[PDB]
Amino acid sequence: GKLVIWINGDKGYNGLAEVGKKFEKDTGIKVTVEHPDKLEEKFPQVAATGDGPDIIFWAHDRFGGYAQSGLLAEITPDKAFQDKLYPFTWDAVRYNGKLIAYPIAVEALSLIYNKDLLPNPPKTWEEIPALDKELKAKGKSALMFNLQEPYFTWPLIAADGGYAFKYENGKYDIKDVGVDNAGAKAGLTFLVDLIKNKHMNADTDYSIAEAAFNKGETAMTINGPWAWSNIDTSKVNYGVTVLPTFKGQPSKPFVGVLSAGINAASPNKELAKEFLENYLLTDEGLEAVNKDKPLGAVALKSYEEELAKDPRIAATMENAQKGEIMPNIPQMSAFWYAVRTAVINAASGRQTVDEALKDAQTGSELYRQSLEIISRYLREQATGAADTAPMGASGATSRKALETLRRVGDGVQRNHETAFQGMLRKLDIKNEDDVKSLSRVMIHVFSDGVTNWGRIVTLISFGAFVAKHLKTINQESCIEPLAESITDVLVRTKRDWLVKQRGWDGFVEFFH
Ligand SMILES: OC[C@H]1O[C@H](O[C@H]2[C@H](O)[C@@H](O)[C@@H](O)O[C@@H]2CO)[C@H](O)[C@@H](O)[C@@H]1O
Repeated sequence: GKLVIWINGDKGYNGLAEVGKKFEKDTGIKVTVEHPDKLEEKFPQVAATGDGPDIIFWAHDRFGGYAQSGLLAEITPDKAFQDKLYPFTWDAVRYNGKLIAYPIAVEALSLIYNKDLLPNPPKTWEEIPALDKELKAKGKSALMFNLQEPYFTWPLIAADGGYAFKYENGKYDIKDVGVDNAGAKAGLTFLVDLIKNKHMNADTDYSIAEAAFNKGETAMTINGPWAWSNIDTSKVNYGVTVLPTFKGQPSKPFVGVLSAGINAASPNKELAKEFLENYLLTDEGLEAVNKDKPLGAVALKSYEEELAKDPRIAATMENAQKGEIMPNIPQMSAFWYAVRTAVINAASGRQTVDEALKDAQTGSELYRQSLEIISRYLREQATGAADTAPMGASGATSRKALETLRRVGDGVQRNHETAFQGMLRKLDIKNEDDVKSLSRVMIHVFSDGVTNWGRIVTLISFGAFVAKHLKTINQESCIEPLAESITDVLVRTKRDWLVKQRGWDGFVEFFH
């Protein structure tokens, strides 16, 4: 047995390695803390084939997409163990009724300022530009933060009223997507104004900013608790405080809760359980990681009660209280691409903020209408009857793509019925992981091949043959998770092709 733990390079990995070394001394078992590049991207590729780490570490927002793929194993955390962590932290790691990952710590962006340069932090975002005038006079910069990640810019975009998905009575509504509304256009406009008014360069990354503030070159930065240790080490006189206001209202950061999930493919499930509950999630386990790089408002009540007495944590918690817990819906991986692209094209000057935000909002519309078209076809091909409920935006286009899918998709199923049958029988998809396995196989078979409407219809028709065969054994709960993945490989990995082919209109045009 062994334990391979993947965790982001910005988190305390040497501290976690000390926790695994402490576990190593009591079990023999080697714990290996690797911190790979583009972790949120690499984990899904490897763990789909069943080649990942035993324990994965990321903010909860990506775990809901991992669970739909079946890249995660369900955790069995005893009734007594759950009472040791905060109820809201367990809620962040709950997907479709099931706890999929372990809550570690609540993370939220706070404003970090140098007390020597600024005796006080500015109450508003609108007073940061004129501060730069008086700070440049002394050879300095007023504010520098990561402009590459939309996580760092979201609190300004969300302050006046921008949002990912609205929380309609215990659920997210993918029809109500506010990345285009006036509050987002106003927030992002102020950021673009700072680059137009030379107050900020539209190329500052995590390292540029961490160097600048910690060297004493910039007056304030934006960051999470993980960055505290490097400021502490730089000996800079700093204060962590509430984020400034935009247009009178607070900056609402997206609030992530660092989670610890176990690969479903992994053969060290019970080993990861003892490691996570009995070793890591204890005051001494979290104090070891926290000593390397601060976690934030930790899930563990025992250690959080102590940690609460730190005004840096109180600022973090007040900022978390003024922001929102990020959704864990599968669309989130795709949502972030759309939004990173928008923040990067607005700052880079490649686009107007109305355009950059539109192509981003449009990206969610392609995801919604696509999940609607695909799932409708697939569900009606198992029941044998149409759904009569409305579809919203681009309704007549989605209506025609369905009557186009029924004609062309049933032609593919008919003309290739002999072949589809052999493929479905040569797989023995009996249980849910076997079905989710297929989801990934067709996802990568289509992708590692040419992108055209022919192959799209083929991939969807096979999905409808599968939806018919799922129904046969009553475990037809995988139809929508299958329909949402075919949407993902399409609007996520082939976004540009679909947009170049005039969306679903080009498909209805294609076959006539
Ligand atoms: O910026 C988009 C990005 O935001 C979040 O990632 C944060 C993460 O939560 C922090 O712990 C830290 O690692 O910084 C990241 C931003 O660089 C989402 O979790 C992530 O999925 C998303 O792509």
